[PDB]
Amino acid sequence: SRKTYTLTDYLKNTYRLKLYSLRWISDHEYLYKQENNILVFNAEYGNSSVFLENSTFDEFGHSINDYSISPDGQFILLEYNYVKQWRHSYTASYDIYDLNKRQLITEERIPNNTQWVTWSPVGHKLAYVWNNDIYVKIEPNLPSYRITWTGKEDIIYNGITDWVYEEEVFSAYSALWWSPNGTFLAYAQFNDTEVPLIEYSFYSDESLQYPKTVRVPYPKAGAVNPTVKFFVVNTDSLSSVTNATSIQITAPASMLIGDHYLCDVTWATQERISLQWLRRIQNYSVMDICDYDESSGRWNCLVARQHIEMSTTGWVGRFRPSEPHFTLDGNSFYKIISNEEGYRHICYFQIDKKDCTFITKGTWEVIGIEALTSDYLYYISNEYKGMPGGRNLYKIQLSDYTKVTCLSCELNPERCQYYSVSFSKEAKYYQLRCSGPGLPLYTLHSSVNDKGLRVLEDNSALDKMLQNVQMPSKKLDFIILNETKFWYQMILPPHFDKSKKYPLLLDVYAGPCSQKADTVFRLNWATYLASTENIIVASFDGRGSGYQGDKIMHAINRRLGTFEVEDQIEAARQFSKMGFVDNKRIAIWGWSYGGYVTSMVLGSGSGVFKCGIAVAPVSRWEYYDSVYTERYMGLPTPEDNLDHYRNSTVMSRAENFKQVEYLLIHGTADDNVHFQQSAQISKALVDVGVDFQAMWYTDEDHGIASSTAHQHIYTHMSHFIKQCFS
Amino acid sequence: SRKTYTLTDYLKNTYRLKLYSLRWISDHEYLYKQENNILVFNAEYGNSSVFLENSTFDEFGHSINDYSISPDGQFILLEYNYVKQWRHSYTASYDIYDLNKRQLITEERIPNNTQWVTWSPVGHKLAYVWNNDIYVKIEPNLPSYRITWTGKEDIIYNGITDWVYEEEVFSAYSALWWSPNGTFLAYAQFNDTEVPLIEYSFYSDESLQYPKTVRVPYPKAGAVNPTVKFFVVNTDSLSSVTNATSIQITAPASMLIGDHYLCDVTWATQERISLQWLRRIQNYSVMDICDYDESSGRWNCLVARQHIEMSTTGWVGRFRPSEPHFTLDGNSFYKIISNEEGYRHICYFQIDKKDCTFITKGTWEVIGIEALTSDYLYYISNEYKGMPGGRNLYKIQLSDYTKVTCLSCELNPERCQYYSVSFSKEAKYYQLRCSGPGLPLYTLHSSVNDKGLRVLEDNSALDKMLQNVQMPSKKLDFIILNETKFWYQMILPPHFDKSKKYPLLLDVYAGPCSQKADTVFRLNWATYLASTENIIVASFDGRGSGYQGDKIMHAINRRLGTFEVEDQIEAARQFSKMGFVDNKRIAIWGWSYGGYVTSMVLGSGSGVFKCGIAVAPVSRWEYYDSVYTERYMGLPTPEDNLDHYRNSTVMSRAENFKQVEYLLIHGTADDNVHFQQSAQISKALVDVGVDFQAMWYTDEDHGIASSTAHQHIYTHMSHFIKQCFS
Ligand SMILES: *C(N)[C@@H]1CCCN1C(=O)[C@@H]1CC[C@H](COc2ccc(C(=O)O)cc2C(C)(C)C)N1
Repeated sequence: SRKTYTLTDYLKNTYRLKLYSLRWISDHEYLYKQENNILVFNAEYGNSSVFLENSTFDEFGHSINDYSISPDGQFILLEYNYVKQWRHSYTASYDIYDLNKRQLITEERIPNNTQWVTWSPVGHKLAYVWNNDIYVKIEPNLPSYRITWTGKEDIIYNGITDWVYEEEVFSAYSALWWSPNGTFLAYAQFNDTEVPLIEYSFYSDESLQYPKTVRVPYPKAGAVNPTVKFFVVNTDSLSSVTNATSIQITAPASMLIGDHYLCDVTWATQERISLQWLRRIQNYSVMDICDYDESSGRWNCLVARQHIEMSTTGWVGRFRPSEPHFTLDGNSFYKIISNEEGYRHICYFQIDKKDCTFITKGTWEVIGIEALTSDYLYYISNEYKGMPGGRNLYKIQLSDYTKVTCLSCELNPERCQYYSVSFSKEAKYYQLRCSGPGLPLYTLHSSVNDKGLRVLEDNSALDKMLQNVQMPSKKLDFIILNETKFWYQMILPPHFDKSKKYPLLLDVYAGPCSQKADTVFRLNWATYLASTENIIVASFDGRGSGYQGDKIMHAINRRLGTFEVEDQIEAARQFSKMGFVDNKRIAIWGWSYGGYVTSMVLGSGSGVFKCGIAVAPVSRWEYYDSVYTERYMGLPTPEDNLDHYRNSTVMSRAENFKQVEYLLIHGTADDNVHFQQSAQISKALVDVGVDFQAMWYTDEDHGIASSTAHQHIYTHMSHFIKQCFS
Repeated sequence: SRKTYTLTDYLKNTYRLKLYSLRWISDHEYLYKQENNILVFNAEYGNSSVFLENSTFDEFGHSINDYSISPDGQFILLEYNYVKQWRHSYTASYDIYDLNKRQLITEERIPNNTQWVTWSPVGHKLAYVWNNDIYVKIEPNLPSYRITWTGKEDIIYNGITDWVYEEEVFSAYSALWWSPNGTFLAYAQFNDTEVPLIEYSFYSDESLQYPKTVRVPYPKAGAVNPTVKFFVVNTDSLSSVTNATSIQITAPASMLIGDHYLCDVTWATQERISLQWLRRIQNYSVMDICDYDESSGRWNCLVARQHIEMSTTGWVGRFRPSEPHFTLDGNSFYKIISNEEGYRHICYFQIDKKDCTFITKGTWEVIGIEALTSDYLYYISNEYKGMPGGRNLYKIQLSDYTKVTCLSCELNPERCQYYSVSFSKEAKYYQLRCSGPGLPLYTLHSSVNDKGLRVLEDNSALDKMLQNVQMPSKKLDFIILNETKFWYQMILPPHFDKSKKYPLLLDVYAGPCSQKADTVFRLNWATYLASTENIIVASFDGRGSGYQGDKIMHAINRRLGTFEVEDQIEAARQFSKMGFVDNKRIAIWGWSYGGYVTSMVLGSGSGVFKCGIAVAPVSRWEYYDSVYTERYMGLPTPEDNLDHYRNSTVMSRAENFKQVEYLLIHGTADDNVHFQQSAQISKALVDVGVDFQAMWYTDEDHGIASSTAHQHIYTHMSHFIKQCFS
């Protein structure tokens, strides 16, 4: 009877998930965007009022892609002429609209091609980066004060991250941090002078006669890394007749002895800032807590307030050392660190005490600290039901660590096992966001008694829609391997009949600290495969996976391309013996790290898989960036880990591809996993006489996300899967 | 019964064609190489003697890939450390071995990375190019005289051609011409200073961490072209204390007025040299005949000895103006030029007479002038049987143009209809080389009475081998289109049964002045398709084809991508109505220009073809080099031919690919047809939502000729054809 979730439904997004993206502007109100206008809501009662009409900018002349209201409510930042760069970076044009006089500020406007803009935390001050230099605007209509003068494209970055810092550490283009009340503006400076450049052709539109060459400072494993410097400027000291003086915060000496990185910056108070550094060998990290010296104007980082965080089993943090959450006075803070038992939990520190006290414990982990009041600490964890793939909001009484309360567990057990949260300014209210296993559910609550105020969005519309279609179900469970249990998931075709034998597709990523087996509800390609082609799509989290402790996560330390791929093969081997799996039709595919694993698997010689697809795969670790690779592989030198760097390439397994059908895909403008990686794979396959299918995507990057390329790759991959199974 | 010509037989070359490559060292003897040693033969009797034993260089230390014996027989040039560059260019190392003293010359040796070396025509002088500069060596063991000092990589080329001159005009790296007795050394100089650079990535071996960027001066259609200068130096005036003086030969004034090219250089006598120039608009060409002035030391080119050659229907020459063949005294010459009727024939000129006299005529063409004696002129033509695809050696009495004799026609009518020839120094003897329709046959003759002396090679070995295999046959014939008849050929499966219906593959090239329909015997991929897969492989020569007069060849003037592709579609349409052709299984494929035509055809919307394969295709003429493109397309400017340049792209036809199965293939290091061309095609296909198969070959160039890549592409293409037909 009736329809199924088709490929076209996925590519054309016929069944959409409704969201409820709000933005707290205070401890009592939040702004709520809409395709037309922006409304302001009162958390307590729910009543609203238009903040600015959808018509205020009808004849602005440009297509605005984003707004940013100053903390004052007095101004609105208008963003247009958006030009995407990397995963987070982009340039655009900006105009400021005065809400008090309802006029568009025309004087001393923010230059075009601005790399980054941000209001101060409280008033309406502005800090932005242009041509790699920092500028501060005390008043929207007043001239800008140039803070830095050393900016130089591809060389010196002031206030913005270079390629690797953007992608691997801060996950942001921004490299500036305003102090709590906006008095100080802290920023980092990156020097890429000796960083090697990755070069690749960009064809551009047909009209371009000669292909251009794109080059970007990109440090590959073991190469020269960018250096970093940190500064803090007092925005209340700007003149216009004198150049602003930036106080530098150097060291630590234990870091200066060699290559290192700035990995975190968090203000503690109006005059206290914490900085976290990491050695190139991401084994050891140091936290500095620097206080402003009223009489010297300098920033002192008292050794005594330095906290060392290191690891003997691997690297520090999931992807980097976690951030600290200070108490109002800044004399103490909480932060997630690995247990003595290897599990990440919240540890309570005294800025001057060397040993911290854990306040949570157990065979589970704290995903993140969400909010801190003088009374309670709110955090997300996968403790409930001992399910590593579930997430719940908990709160712990700071005066009695024995009193912990789960705020999300029982709201709707059936429908919700995965939550994210958004607290208001003073944590007076919070919005819970349930993303599965059922349809996304957004609700509002008040912290005084954790009372449920109301449902903001329940996706009732989509719900009525999906009951007219034969949707697939999701099975979350585990299998045991050497005493240890590992979770997996399966998107089961509708009317799943354990009697019948289904072809199985193994959806894999499996990079360090990853999780592909969870309770999240998704509408993707896998949905179509199960619903329309009656294909079972499975995912498994083996050695290397995260949120299950360092014993599992650090198992692939200095040894990438080993256990995580073995466990993948093993999981599929067990699946093929389940009764409803046609072991003669088992495939595997992945993207980026998932492309690497997929290739390593297909070239393992296990014969377990018939065909596989690798999209933008890593082929050899010496080709990927230093910050990521080295974190798990160390340095590619003979004295260090060169041997394993060379033992874990995809091309060395070239010969074994004779037994499988392989589809290799890659964007030619991939700035992240360079086309080079797939170029070497295809060449190793040719040199060995192995036939395979290939597809390049001209000018597409790592996401192969343009509207047309996206539909084309999934369409192309569907034909390949259908053919390999039918 | 028994085997067939398999794909593996083609890729592994199990059935080899024997050759007989000889080299005339005089009018009576020729050298004959062998995998081991070199022998010297006496043409008159056939007796031989070893010239140099296969052991003379056992402990040389290097792998010699080629030898060159000086005209004296006194020295041997040894070539090793061969590093290929473009289609003709390459660098290598050289050593000279003295045959008189049987020693290896160790003093003043030729530098490594030498770009070009050549003995003088008579003695043992040497001229070579290193680091783009010319050097002359009067004696093998004496210091070299540097002739030029302006050489500069990618900028100034002395004695060697730049990229476009190598590929499009001289079909050689060499740009130096010794005078008949070695007294003068003429050379060209190319300046690429403002020539744009094509840039592309070269991945190299896996060990390379960062992909390198190759850039080469390459003028695309309409771009800035390289400039050229011509010089002549007297090698008998070299000192060692003074810099050699090179006399320049400039003009013509009718050429200097704008962009032009040097397209031919031919010495007439010891002191007379002829030069041919061509305007950027390859409509008009001028020939200069310059005499050495004994008392001025200069070279005078007397306007009166200038011969203009232009065309009103198209460009000049088949690919460039033909070369002249002077009479012993140099006061007259013969050269192939287009008729009043449009057919190319030999015209007799008086260096001082404005009008030449044709000595051959008819609805056929002279392919080339092979030899000239004071008595006879020997030439190759396709006159015999009125077959444009056949070739025969003829000789015409210079005293009675009415007396022409075919020297090859009746030697073996059945087996031989395609001949090439090689005369000795004074044309006392000639070697005929039959390449089809039967197995290659090499024979020797004496010019006195054109008597057949003996068979040098008859491929008797391969003959016995091929009778144990089910080989295909070749049908050469024609079809009529608008009064005019056009020839085609078909490789018919063994035991061809006109009753049965066979799938047909259209092998196409069809660039201007091409011929894919001939009587040549070939052992290639097409042989396998017909023998093993029972596929008919056809080729058709329509408008644009050569050797049939300018009315057919110039039909696509300034209009590439029109009639040559239309006729291709039309030829296939007629084939599909022949009775033994399954019109439901007709494919088309080609390489380079053939890739362009194949794409244009598949995107025509004719629906005649089910699938097609394009290898390294041109996609839009603005992306190809100027010298070639402009010769047929003019300049891509609005005032000229920009409109047709834009109407003849493959991407504009993108939408029509929905009806066909397309396989796109290209080498990423193609320096000739840049990967860019296929990158734009694939992108235009993605933007329109058309699915297709693709395959890139990392680091392979236009030939995709490495041992592994070659076998891989044909293997990959075979799977595609088999699937499209079965
Ligand atoms: C493919 N997946 C390639 C090949 C292995 C490493 N690859 C990466 O892309 C790595 C993995 C981690 C990092 C990307 O990190 C992020 C991207 C996006 C966000 C986000 O919040 O949107 C966050 C991250 C972090 C927090 C750094 C994991 N580069």
